[PDB]
Amino acid sequence: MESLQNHFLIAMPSLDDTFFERTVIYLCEHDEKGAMGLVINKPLGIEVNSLLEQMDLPTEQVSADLAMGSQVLMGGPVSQDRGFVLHTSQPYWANSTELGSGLMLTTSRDVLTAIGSKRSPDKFLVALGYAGWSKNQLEQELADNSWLTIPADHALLFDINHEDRWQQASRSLGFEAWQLSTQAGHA
Repeated sequence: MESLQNHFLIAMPSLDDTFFERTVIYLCEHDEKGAMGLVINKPLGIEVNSLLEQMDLPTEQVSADLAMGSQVLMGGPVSQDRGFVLHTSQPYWANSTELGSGLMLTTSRDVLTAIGSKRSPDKFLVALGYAGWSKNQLEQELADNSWLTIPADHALLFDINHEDRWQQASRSLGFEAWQLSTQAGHA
């Protein structure tokens, strides 16, 4: 199981008195020796004001066409200007991406203006930024040290409420399949 990305990190509450360690973190990127991911500890609210501050600067973002926010999720302090938004699987919409079949990934901008006109698939969440693993790139050793690694599921990610997600994930079963290896185009 010594390969990060496309699965959750389960960390027992041995690391307490701090809100950044432990808990369930989902790694989406694969940086060879490391892997970038987003912490889905607990639903918190990053006010829309902070997004307004960001979108206000028309350099590499643009479009502050969003209506409201108040409770935006943060997956970490770095790349708070972007991150990645999750919704159920839909082969439509400008920004969608899925490895299997269950959900879709969207960039945190065009989805904000979509929030301006409330028309949801069924459920989704908006998270900005991710874990500062970029500075680490040592996730390999973290896996064998103490943290548990279990494969990611589309329902386990999204649809399994809040708390029972941990329970079911801790039960788990197994999965071993990597059918993806392509990178084309220069942009």
